[PDB]
Amino acid sequence: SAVQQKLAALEKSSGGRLGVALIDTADNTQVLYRGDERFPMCSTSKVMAAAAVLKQSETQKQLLNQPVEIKPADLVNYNPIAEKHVNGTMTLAELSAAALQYSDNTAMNKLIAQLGGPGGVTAFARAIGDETFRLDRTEPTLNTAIPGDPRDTTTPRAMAQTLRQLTLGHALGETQRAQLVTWLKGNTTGAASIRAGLPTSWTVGDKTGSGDYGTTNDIAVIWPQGRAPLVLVTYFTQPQQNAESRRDVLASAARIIAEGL
Repeated sequence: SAVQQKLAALEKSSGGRLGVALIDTADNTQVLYRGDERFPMCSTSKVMAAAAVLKQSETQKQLLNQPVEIKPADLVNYNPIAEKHVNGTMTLAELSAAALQYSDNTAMNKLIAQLGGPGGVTAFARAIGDETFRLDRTEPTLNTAIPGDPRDTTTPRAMAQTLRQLTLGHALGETQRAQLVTWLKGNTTGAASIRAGLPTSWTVGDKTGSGDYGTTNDIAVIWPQGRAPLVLVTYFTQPQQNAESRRDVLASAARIIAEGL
């Protein structure tokens, strides 16, 4: 296909390895590039942890209001929001918003702890039918992105199907799904990634991720006007441990996808 040829050309120009999955909810058609290869998720995994806590809140109806203590020992490498509340508390809702909209790593670790460890996040993926996702570590070591290492990876196809189920499907209850959508639409870290390759008119909710080996990721739900929504996953990683991030590759992949509508 023409889109597959342009994505291959983009990958060749970039020097790395690119993975893309698009789901068009209009006809349930899919476009895949390296769709079944594993990529390190980095912070895109935060969506699964937040969704797992939302699922718990279907039965524990005030869970999201539960205060959680932030102590100095809890702070890791990147904690833009949690730092503002050290020696105080944040609710699970506030921690979920911080993990999703600012990529706060302390917030992610608190969500992992609430779920009983990485195995609790992976279990939620299995419960909604994702047999590919695996979360093995906490922050910040889940971002090592070592070539060939299966820890903390998924495939573009699997993450696109899961993100569709969580945001447009019924894997979560109605209030929970609406909350997740609201959080994703309010992300602050995504301006230079998928969003930058799409019409300024389209509404996007996304979660970025970055890590070692120049790993640069973004997963998005896209609402074009007068048209069914799309789900787009773009993963990118590079051969040198110290490579720079390449958000422009993700923007270019989105632009190529959008050309073909």
